Amino acid sequence: GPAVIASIAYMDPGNFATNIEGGARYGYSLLWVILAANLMAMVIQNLSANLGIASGRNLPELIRERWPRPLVWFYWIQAELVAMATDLAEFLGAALAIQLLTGLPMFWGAVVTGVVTFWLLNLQKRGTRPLELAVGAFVLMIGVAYLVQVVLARPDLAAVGAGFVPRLQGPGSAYLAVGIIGATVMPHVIYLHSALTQGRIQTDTTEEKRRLVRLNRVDVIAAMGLAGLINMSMLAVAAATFHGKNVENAGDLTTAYQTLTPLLGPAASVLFAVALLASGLSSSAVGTMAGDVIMQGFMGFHIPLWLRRLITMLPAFIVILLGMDPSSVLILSQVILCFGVPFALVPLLLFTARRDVMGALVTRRSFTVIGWVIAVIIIALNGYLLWELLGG
Ligand SMILES: CCCCCCCC/C=C/CCCCCCCC(=O)OC[C@H](O)CO
Ligand SMILES: CCCCCCCC/C=C\CCCCCCCC(=O)OC[C@H](O)CO
Ligand SMILES: CCCCCCCC/C=C\CCCCCCCC(=O)OC[C@H](O)CO
Ligand SMILES: CCCCCCCC/C=C\CCCCCCCC(=O)OC[C@H](O)CO
Ligand SMILES: CCCCCCCC/C=C\CCCCCCCC(=O)OC[C@H](O)CO
Ligand SMILES: [Cl-]
Ligand code: NA
Repeated sequence: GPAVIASIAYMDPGNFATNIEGGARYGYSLLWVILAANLMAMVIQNLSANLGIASGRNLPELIRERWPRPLVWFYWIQAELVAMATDLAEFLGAALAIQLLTGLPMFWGAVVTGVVTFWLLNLQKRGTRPLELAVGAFVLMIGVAYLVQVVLARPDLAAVGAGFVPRLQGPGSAYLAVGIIGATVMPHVIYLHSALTQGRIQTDTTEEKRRLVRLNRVDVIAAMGLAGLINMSMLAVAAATFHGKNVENAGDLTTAYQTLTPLLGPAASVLFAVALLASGLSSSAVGTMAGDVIMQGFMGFHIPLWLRRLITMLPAFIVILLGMDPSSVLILSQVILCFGVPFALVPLLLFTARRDVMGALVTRRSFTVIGWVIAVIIIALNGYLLWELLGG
């Protein structure tokens, strides 16, 4: 199931942190970012899936086989830094949820998260299917809980409507908008989606290829449509809960359960932390898997899976020992992810426009143009953020 295993990446602790902080701090004014980032991810992941189906190779493999050696090395290094920033929010997200449930310190929440992840990687595919369905049950129901709560919260509809008009509000709004974009336009999934779809054809025919393109387009847009509604609901619920009210630590993930207290009652604290834990544990295991596939595609070899798991844990323990706020680091990691998006888009936009790669499945010129517009917008947002964080 290519869409379902990677689907948890669109509901990782990074999405929780950016949705809650965005609503509590900036009200409904960033709803247009979630809508834009979700629409971009529809185009981008469609192209990524169409690359694996049409060519039979994933994006890192094609970069390795077609581009000069130093450019490939640069692309592996930046994708490796994307994998670490992706794992930091997910690993620390599960570690934070351990604290919300047991009260353990973050260091001990990370140790438990460390033991579970190490134990989770050794398991086979048949033993993880009950766990993958279980985490899907927790996260989906919490998502549906926000879809229902956004109605019951009675949000100010004048503010909700104005939030869909693209507007920024200070240098801090650009920082969180970039974090929202990276939390939905995830570069590691841009490389991963082309590998999930490679090797799903039956008789190598163009007719079988177009069919998998049609079927994937239906599944991606439907799943992205659901995740987008959940993300906007969670931000809108967080806005109706905390924005304007003078609540201490409003937007932090330790108090995010209060968004569902009128609906779930005293159970809201546990049901949010369990969903945050299942979100962080599964997406961290998926990312470690994806990080292995991406390295094998770029370099033709990999490091042992236990070594990759151990390396990506170090920035999580260091952040804990520095006393940094976990919700802050979750947001920052999503910001770093959004900076690796243009690097992923450039080969994706070039390869899906070539006939010697796609065959009869060359992307229509209009969507290639839409793809380059998306790349330019994200480059400019990353340039406006970098500029405002330096000076002026
Ligand atoms: C369904 C999930 C969609 C999520 C998309 C992003 C959030 C924007 C949606 C707002 C709908 C809220 C409707 C709640 C009712 C509107 C309030 C109203 O019209 O008056 C009711 C009155 O206050 C009672 O007495
Ligand atoms: C085809 C798949 C669906 C798209 C995938 C994402 C999932 C749903 C996203 C948004 C729902 C519609 C929200 C669009 C914004 C409606 C509010 C609006 O535009 O009117 C407000 C007015 O303009 C203020 O002045
Ligand atoms: C002035 C501020 C910027 C101005 C506005 C942004 C324009 C620059 C952004 C992208 C360039 C478009 C890249 C065009 C490269 C595609 C053409 C091409 O070479 O075809 C691809 C083929 O598939 C490969 O072999
Ligand atoms: C800036 C926000 C932009 C929002 C824009 C929303 C419209 C995108 C809707 C569906 C994705 C369409 C799929 C992307 C293009 C793939 C279809 C295609 O061209 O496929 C050709 C070939 O026949 C097969 O490989
Ligand atoms: C949701 C989209 C909002 C729409 C406004 C956003 C602006 C995006 C830029 C271009 C749109 C795509 C149109 C690209 C037209 C030039 C490329 C093209 O398609 O030329 C081939 C054509 O078939 C020869 O007849
Ligand atoms: Cl307001
Ligand atoms: Na926190």
